[PDB]
Amino acid sequence: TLSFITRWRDELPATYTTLSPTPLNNARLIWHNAELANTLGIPSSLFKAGVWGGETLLPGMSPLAQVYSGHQFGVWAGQLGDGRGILLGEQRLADGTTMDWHLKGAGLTPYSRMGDGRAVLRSTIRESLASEAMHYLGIPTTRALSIVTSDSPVYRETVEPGAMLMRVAPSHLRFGHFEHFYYRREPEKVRQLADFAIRHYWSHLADDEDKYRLWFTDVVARTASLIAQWQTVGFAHGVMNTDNMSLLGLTLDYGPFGFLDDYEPGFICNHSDHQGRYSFDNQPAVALWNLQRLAQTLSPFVAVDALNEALDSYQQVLLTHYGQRMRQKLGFMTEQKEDNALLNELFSLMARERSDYTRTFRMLSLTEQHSAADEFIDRAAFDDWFARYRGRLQQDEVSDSERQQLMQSVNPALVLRNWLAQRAIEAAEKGDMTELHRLHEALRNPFSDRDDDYVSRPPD
Ligand SMILES: Nc1ncnc2c1ncn2[C@@H]1O[C@H](COP(=O)(O)O)[C@@H](O)[C@H]1O
Ligand SMILES: [Mg+2]
Ligand SMILES: [Mg+2]
Repeated sequence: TLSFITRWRDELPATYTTLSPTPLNNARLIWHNAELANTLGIPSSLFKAGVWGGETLLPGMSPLAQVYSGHQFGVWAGQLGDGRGILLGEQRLADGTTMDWHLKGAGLTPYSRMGDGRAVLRSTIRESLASEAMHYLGIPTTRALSIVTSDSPVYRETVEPGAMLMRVAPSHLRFGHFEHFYYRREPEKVRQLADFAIRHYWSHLADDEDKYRLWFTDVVARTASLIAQWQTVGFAHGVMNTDNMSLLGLTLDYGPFGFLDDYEPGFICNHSDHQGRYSFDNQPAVALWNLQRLAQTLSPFVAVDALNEALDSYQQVLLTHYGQRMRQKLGFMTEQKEDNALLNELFSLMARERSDYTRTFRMLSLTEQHSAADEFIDRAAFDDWFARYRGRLQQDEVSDSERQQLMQSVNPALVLRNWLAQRAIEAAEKGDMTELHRLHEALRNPFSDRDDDYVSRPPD
């Protein structure tokens, strides 16, 4: 009843190795995304480890591990690849889409290098939670379909349970795919990848008419738009290597990510990021550097000037998405020239007071235009800003009522803070999945107001 195709396998030879998953010991399904499975047409009976732990294949699957390369922390790292995941197959849906089924943690691969080919329970739970949270925030992302755990030992800093995440995504094409064949001096493979991407994901681009220029221009636009969205909700990726940049502009590879709590422009959650290369505030600059590295691979067949003209549009596109989203976050229904100084004043104020990001904007969503109605060390400086802020809201013509309603639709009540995920991971390891299911449910309504500790500070 499910339709899989062998598109990547048939059309992109020599980009992969065919292999099957390596099952874990006593693997069992612990969580599956019931909403997504209905969207995908998956029979519910399939969840009663099977395919979710790589122990069986569904008809039409032809599993393979893709090769790719990357710049890691700004330095060429050579060949990477699907070192601990398997593309099981590509599913065609009724709307004409294809969805990759990628099993993360499926075992050793020719691209595992010196790693064990496994994932652990805590990292797969964090990835599932964050990817689902990002989707309900309206931010392009890979999706999480299932998690299996096992009694198989996997060693990181402690001994942990081996686990697998079934990831689904429209594509796993990364900037690092193009780099891989460019620095192998195989410029025709690079063009083949670009042609494959345009044929399946940009099919309105009529063949040859400025094909690659308009395509790359749009690739720049989607990555600028993704970063703008991260910035407004306080998402720090942590590992923006070129092999983790989705060509389509989806959030990809959830490792040492972090949703901002205290507002900290130079916030770093990657423990190995010594220089803060992937600090929250460098994400705009880093994404542009990643696009420049992609632009280098395309120069064999795209005029180097049209490449730089696409790269020059990055800042305006990022600024437009960012500015429009923040103005909704600030309740600015029109556009006054007081708006930039007002925001810059708030952020510099928020950074000196270490205000909680999500809470600051959610509380600001209760603002009444004519009312001046204590989380700051310098209340005098807030009332001064809050007054000049409120005077600008008066110009907006619009009511108190549904200015607050617009703000509550763009300022989340709940985000996935590190301590919420950790609580679900702890209970999960003890064999209690209630907190993991509870947290998943809450994250499907990030803009609803809450009674419980899902909107609170980390206890500390
Ligand atoms: N436990 C593991 N075993 C084998 N390969 C891994 C493991 N963890 C990560 N890798 C691979 O190492 C690379 C790290 O990429 P990054 O996400 O940029 O840090 C990717 O190619 C991964 O597939
Ligand atoms: Mg990765
Ligand atoms: Mg990773």
